[PDB]
Formats: sequence, C-alpha cells, structure tokens
Amino acid sequence: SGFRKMAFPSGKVEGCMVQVTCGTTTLNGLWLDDVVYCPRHVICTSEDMLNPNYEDLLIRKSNHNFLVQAGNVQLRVIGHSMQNCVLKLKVDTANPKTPKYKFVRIQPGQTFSVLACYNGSPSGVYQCAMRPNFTIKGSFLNGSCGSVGFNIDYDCVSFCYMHHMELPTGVHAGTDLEGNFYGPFVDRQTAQAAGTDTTITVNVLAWLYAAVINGDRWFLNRFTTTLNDFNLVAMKYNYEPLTQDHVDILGPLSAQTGIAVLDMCASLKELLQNGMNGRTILGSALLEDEFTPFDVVRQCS
Amino acid sequence: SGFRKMAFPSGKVEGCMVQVTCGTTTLNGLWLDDVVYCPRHVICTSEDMLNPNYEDLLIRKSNHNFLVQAGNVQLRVIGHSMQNCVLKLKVDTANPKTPKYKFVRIQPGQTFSVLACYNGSPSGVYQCAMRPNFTIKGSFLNGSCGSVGFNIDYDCVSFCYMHHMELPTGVHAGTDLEGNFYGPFVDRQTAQAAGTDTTITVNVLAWLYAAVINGDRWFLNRFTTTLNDFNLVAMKYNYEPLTQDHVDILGPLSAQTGIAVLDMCASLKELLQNGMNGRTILGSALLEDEFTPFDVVRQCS
Ligand SMILES: [Au+]
Ligand SMILES: [Au+]
Ligand SMILES: [Au+]
Ligand SMILES: [Au+]
Repeated sequence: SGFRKMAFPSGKVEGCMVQVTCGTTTLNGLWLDDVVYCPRHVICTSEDMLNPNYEDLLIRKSNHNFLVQAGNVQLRVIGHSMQNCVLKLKVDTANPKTPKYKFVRIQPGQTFSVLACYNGSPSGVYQCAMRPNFTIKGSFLNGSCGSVGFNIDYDCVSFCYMHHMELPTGVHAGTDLEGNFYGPFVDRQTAQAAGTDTTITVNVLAWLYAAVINGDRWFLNRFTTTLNDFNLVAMKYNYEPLTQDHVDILGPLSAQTGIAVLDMCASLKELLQNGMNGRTILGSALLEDEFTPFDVVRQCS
Repeated sequence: SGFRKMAFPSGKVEGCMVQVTCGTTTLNGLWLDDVVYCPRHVICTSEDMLNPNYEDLLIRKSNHNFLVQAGNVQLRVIGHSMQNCVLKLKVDTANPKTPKYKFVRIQPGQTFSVLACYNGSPSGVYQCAMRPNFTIKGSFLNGSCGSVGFNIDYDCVSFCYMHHMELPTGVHAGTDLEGNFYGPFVDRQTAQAAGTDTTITVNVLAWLYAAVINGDRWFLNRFTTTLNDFNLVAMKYNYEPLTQDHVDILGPLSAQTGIAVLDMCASLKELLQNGMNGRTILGSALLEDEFTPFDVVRQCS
C-alpha cells in the first residue's frame, strides 16, 4: 500500500552523464555510443545569451575547444555539428555503459524522470510532468542545463527531455533529444511567457483511482455526469477538456475499482465546486495531476 | 529555482540488489562484498507469519536451500547466520559493484531514499522520512520486502533501512542493516500499533526557509516568539518540541535568508493557528515535514 511520486531507477542514465566545457561555460552532456549531446548554448557567454547568433558563434569553435570529461577521464572530440538547439559532439570512444535507448518526443500531460546533474555528476532524481503549456516545474540551478528527462520501459531508456532554460517566472524549458524545444520557447535571455497552465484532467482522475485502490474513498459521491457537462466545469477551473480517448485510457483503472469513469468525473466535479473542506487524499490537500494512468497501474501492480 | 522532493541517484544501490528465495517465498536481498542481507522472514510461510519461532525454522535450513540470483546468475551460498531480524548469507563471490558503504542507524526525523524492488529488480526510487513513531509512509507491495533505504554522501552509500512489514494501517516498518527494528515493531503478523504520529517541526521550519529562498514569502509575518511559547502551540498541534539543538541546525538557513529562527517559528505559529486560507507554499497546501535542513541546503546549493 501507499502511493508516492516515484521516479525510475537512475543508474542507466548516471553512466551516460558527462561534463562539457566550451571556454568559460561548463554544463552537462549525454554520452551515448560515440556521441555527446549537450545544449548548444554551451558556446555562449552570459553576455551572448541576450540575443546570440549560434551559427556565427560556432564558426570560431573547433573540435579541441570542446572539453568533454566522463568522471575524471577526457574524451577526444573528433567532430561536431549543430542540430536545432543541441550540439552533437562526436568522440572517438563509444560509451561502454550505453544502455538500450530511444529518443522520443512526448506529449503534454505525460510524465518522466529527471536526473539533475552539475558538472556531469548526478545530484538527485525526481518525477515531473510536461505541463500543457510545455513548461516543467523543475528544480534546476545554474549548471544543471544538459540534465535529461527519461522513461525506463524494461531495459530501454526513452530519452524525452534536455534542460535548457529557466524562465523569469521560475519554471523550466527544454528540448527533445533532437534539439527541438517543447512549446514556443527559444534559447535566448528574453521575455518569453508561458501560456495558461491548465491542469491535466486525465491524470487527476487516474490519481483519484489510485486513492480508491489505496484506501481513501471519502470523495466518492452518489452522482454521475456526462462528458460535455463535466467539461463545462473543467473549463471554468482551467482543467484540460476530457475526451473519449481519455476515458478509454482510464478503462483498466475503471475495471480494477468498479467505478465507472463518469462516476469518478462527477466526484471530481464536486471536489472542484466544493473544495476538500480541509481533508486530504493520499496525503495531499490538493488535486495531483502528475500521475498518468500508466504511472498508477505500474505503481499499483 | 524550484523545490522538489528529490531522491539520491540510485545506480550504486541497483548494482547490489539480488533476489532471494527460500522454498516458496521470494524477496529482495542486498549483496555487499561476499554477503547477502535479507529479511529473516524469507524462511517463513504465510502460515508461519502469525507467530514464528525463527530459531527453530532456521534449523531445517541449509546453505543450498537459499537461492540467491543476481540478474540471471546464481550465487553460491557457503554460509548463513541470523543477526537479529536479518539473515546474512555468505556467498563465494564478492559483488564487483560493491560501492563504498556504511551501515547507519538513523534517528527519527532524518530522511533517506528508498529503492523499491521486486524479485531483485529495481522498480522505482523515492524520498521518505523516518516518522517520530518509527514508521514510514512508503509505497510497498508484496515482494518489496528487502528493499533498502540509503543516503549517498560523496561516494559512500550509507544504508539505513531494510523493509520488513506493512502494518494493518498501511504504513511500513523495518530494520537497520544490523537487523534491529526501528521502534517497537516485530516481524510477526499481529496487532502492532504505531504511536501518535507527530510532525517533524524542525523539518517544517527548514522547508519554510526553502520557500523564502525560492520566492514564496506571503507567510512571513511581523511577529516573533519564544521557544517555550511556540512549543505550547506545537504541543497542541502534535508537533515535535523544538529544541536549541534544532535552532542551531537551522542557523545556516537563518543566515542565508536573514530571517531569525524565532521569527520563522512565529510565522509557523500563525500557519498552525490560522491555516493557509487556500493558498500554497512551494506547490503544497499543507506543511511539508520530510525535508531536513541538510536536504534544503544540498538542494539549494
Ligand atoms: Au530501444
Ligand atoms: Au545553465
Ligand atoms: Au564509507
Ligand atoms: Au514481503
């Protein structure tokens, strides 16, 4: 029993983290096979970050200016190229700890584990979700850029995030492992606002199911509702609109608990309209939306 | 910026997790050097658990009845002994992935990372605290016994917990790596109640400091208070009594923020007497008490 925000084991990714230094800046890189991936703004000075022309800045960089260090050993850079907002540094040694891996671009609402690193050394691991506005509410300090987010399914590490930026509002932005930013953000120190941060409705429902499975059931009411009618309440409270696809993905949890998806929606409705009256669900006094239905099934089996 | 409940990187401990089977039961063991540690109730049938005599049950067990498997390779058991509530299985092969490590018995209020495993394979990692009643609010399912809790300082893994039991109330009990249970619990399926679960006052104060560092400051009032007078409020709300030792440990956080410890206590006082009026602190609608002052400094530096 018990329900905790649980990250994936971090070992396979720890073995891939290296330190990358281009003149003054040092950040983290990801060493997979004989390529090191890192944020392209490693080539920038804190002066450059206001409006850098990365193509021009790269012209004055050669292989030997990129110092890559795994632990305490230097790797020899034999090639470099820019792909979108990441640099791919070709080294002469394949990482002997390369796991089976894929690069995946995740959708908003999906969750993943982040291994926060500084100067190529892991510091800690935690679970996050890609917000609907494409930001993440991370814990990152200077030098954490290049840290990656991932999922582990069986023996394959699915890399889905590389950390790039902290926006002025204290939230975080980054790219997939092909260097494309999530959302409208750019690797520039400027005014870049996040959109409205809606709540991930499907995850809230999944978490309510996890609560029922693990003993907390006070919030179960006698009501039911319809998709359209629930979505009117969702819209008012800035929740993602719930779709039939969402209903279907909740089916297994619906079967396990014997609570129809629309009955659970009516209970959520009441929670949104009436609050929690100082009580708690799974140790939280608010509605948690960073558990996917998959997360709930995996942790509950 | 940002503040997250962050576990230690799990890699060094993953390499130590094995599967241990004694007749029907299979649980997790910890393979360090040429010894495998596991809960002694591996030798029990679900029938035995009501009131087992472990000494007698062990008499009918020989080295070859304990099957220990790291990944997909068997380890050869050349000796076994019972120390308190753990078995120490001597094997003929030292674990090549043994990290630098220590066994530590932690005090209530201190935090650690748990690597939840099943059949010797890691499933996930999360951060917990040893409650003042010596229980932990974990996420454990059948077969998770033998999973361990640890801290990582530099290159040394400090093992502090091994999981044994789920009490009827859904909380968890276990031992240090010398096999001594935390609190009054025993490895028996019986009526074993947890005491009153008081809140870890010093951790709450540390977390409020983390909030100030990371932008949330609405809860800072104009008041101050005294230790004795605050402790009267703490007692009423079932908070740990705050001591001068606690004040001293908060000193570094007190210096970093410029908020005197007793001023922060007066703010907490108000939070306890008046609630949070629907607002939040670091994304929580309640007072978090599973961050130590050390946890806050490490994550904030
Ligand atoms: Au793969
Ligand atoms: Au950075
Ligand atoms: Au040590
Ligand atoms: Au068990």
